[PDB]
Amino acid sequence: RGHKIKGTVVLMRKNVLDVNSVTSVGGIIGQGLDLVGSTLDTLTAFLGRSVSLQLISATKADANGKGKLGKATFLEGIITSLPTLGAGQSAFKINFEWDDGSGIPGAFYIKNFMQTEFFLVSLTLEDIPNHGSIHFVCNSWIYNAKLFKSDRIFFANQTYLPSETPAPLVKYREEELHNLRGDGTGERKEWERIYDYDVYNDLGDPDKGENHARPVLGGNDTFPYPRRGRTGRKPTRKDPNSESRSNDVYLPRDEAFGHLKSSDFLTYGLKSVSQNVLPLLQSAFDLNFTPREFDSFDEVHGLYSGGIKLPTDIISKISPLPVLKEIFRTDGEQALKFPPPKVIQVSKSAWMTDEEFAREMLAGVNPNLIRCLKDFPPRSKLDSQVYGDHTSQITKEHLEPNLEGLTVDEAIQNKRLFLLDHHDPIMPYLRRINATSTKAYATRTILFLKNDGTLRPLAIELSLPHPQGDQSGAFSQVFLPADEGVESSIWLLAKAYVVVNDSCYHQLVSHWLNTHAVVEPFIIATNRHLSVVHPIYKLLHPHYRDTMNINGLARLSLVNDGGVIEQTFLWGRYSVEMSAVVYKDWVFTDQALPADLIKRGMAIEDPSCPHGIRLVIEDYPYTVDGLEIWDAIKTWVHEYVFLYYKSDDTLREDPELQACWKELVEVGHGDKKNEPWWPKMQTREELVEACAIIIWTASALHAAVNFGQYPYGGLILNRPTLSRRFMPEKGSAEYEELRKNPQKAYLKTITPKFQTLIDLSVIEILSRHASDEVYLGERDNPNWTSDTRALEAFKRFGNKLAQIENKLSERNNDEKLRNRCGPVQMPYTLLLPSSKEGLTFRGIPNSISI
Ligand SMILES: [Fe+2]
Repeated sequence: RGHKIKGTVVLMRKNVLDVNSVTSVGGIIGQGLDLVGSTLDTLTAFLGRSVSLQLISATKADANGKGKLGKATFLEGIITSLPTLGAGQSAFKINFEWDDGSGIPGAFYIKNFMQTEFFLVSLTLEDIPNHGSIHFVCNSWIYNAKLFKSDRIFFANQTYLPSETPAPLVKYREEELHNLRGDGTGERKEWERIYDYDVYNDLGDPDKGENHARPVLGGNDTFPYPRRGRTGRKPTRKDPNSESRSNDVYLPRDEAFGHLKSSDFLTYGLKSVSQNVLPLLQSAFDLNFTPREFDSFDEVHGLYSGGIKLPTDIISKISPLPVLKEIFRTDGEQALKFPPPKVIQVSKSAWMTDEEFAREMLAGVNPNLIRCLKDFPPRSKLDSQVYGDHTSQITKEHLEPNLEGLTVDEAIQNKRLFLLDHHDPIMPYLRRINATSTKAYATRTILFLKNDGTLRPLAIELSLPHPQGDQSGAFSQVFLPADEGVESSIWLLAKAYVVVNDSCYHQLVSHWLNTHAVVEPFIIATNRHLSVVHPIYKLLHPHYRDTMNINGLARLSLVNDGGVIEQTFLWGRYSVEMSAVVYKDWVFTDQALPADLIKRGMAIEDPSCPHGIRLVIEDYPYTVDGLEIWDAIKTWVHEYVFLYYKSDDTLREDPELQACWKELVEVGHGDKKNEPWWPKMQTREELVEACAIIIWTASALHAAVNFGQYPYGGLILNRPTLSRRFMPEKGSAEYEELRKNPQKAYLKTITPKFQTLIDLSVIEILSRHASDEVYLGERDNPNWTSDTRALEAFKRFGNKLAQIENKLSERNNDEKLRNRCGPVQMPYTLLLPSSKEGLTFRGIPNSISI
């Protein structure tokens, strides 16, 4: 019998997801009469000769082997309500002529004949033979059909390895993969979905002047770098090897996510801080309605209570900015306020303590760098310059004080000495950096694990390049802890010089290089080579949400020439170059949490222990909490991979996975293509490991290093971003100023008031979860596969994360674990998987989304 297949299309109109139309001011969303489509009839526009869908048979082919096409059919009618219809979603009825000749639909083509694009959410088919409903999850913007050569195609729910693809769909699956790759030529346009690679030749503006030029990162041995998404803009006129600047940076269309709520448009907020808030605030300082300099610590604390008095000239141009109404507290006229950072909510002065300084290396914004000291004195990895065939100038006489009464040899034996080494990355650039307004040191800090389980800083080494040349080693000075008099003020400054090194390393390497930059080539390789239908595509896809968008924004506004990072952080104009130098030492398999802990000497392998490793510092909150989430991720990945691959041979035989990984190594991270540590993709265990590392990187690692930025460093005093003065010398006038007024001396050493305001405004956005964040584990978008085994496995994953959330909260109430809270009384909640919106100090998103 000839029968009609009943379809329901769910879509979302442009107006409901677009920044320009959704900006009134934003407060409630997910709500409304869950904007049921029908009401307010722009919906009738979709109902004529506007939108056509054409079914493609999965089980029946034409003469040349491609699935049989049905008749192009138009949207018939509006569905007013459905039990699962969401906020902003509109539903349409469409009935397809099909018969028992053309078999089971497995894909469809769609054509939009309207002027305006819409976001296609889903197709659902209610069918004909002994067959359940067929679901299609689309989540894609559909532009006008005249813009494309072949029609937009979408496949059903069914997950298929290349060998498992229904014969009539084989050519459709390969053709879309081809269309996603492009041909490597052309300027990319907004409506396109073309994924390809380019180097970082994107950040400078050499047409504006030679001092605005920035070196090309990647594709050479001096500055290797991961690739980023190809945009295809015309080169600069002055330099052929650099790409010209634009106010719009292309990314493949479905990588840019819209939002139902105005305040969830965070990249928009960030861009507005660069383009609108930064030049306008800079005008208050280039005048005098704001004094240029903080004069006291009380003046810093006033940012959070009464705020900073600005004229209403600037205030009335900054307060009605679309997304920024949430993050900028405004009393009325004479104040820009900032929310109190968690670090000072219980105690204003606890950050100054040695124990908080030390604790923040284990549970702070950059909890990833500390190493156990294996030999003494600490050595440098630098080349022919002679302090690197020499050592640190910290001596054994320096480390014998008050606490445990051990010798240095004993304390190394018993694994009680630890190092935070910031000597090598900055050293080669120090002479250049100190020729600007910045004055910095290369630092080392040695820490002792006390009997009470907490860490204590024992000595700080400050090093400068050269009395008489670089071949002459390091000029080093050593500073010891002190709690009274001028010597305590010196020690606080020594601590600030370390933290200034740490903040810059954190921003550029721990955060930017190790999450953002390193992940982007994996997104490109995945889309280029794995069909949407591939199991591993589905495993990885939630972990890529909005990453290319925030990275494109970073290229424009954050990491560009004269952008926020160069103006705010210690390394200045060398910031991104130096991160390429650090990338020379990046190894993919050491990003796995257990490998990292082992590599830094913070754990030893031990099968007697809960995660197979024994920690050397038991109360190391980042690492003990991280290991629960790492193990949950790796278990999920293993269960999932082993649903699909029957043997290692079926993995070796998979052409999509093999081409993905070959292009990842040879092109995406192509400056490291000959490194021997890359997984070969010859074994299911190597696939598990690679996939776990990408998901850990995108989710927990980025969250751990990102979401504590405002809570710890919203007080500039605790995490200063640059230094401007060398240490006061014993008989100068600066030492007397330190004696008479140490707060003023502290303040004129660290980040000035202007750059403090920029820093705070940026890290307040960076530390916020949007309302519509999708978190690790439980959360996905929809009906993403019809494989009930995968659904069950994913549910087990969600359940384990909820169990881990309870265990983690319980550790926060344990009084024996002092590193979890500190004198600052800030329970470590950074690795708690779930969160509400805002500046919470918690929540692990699936992806790098901000
Ligand atoms: Fe980020």
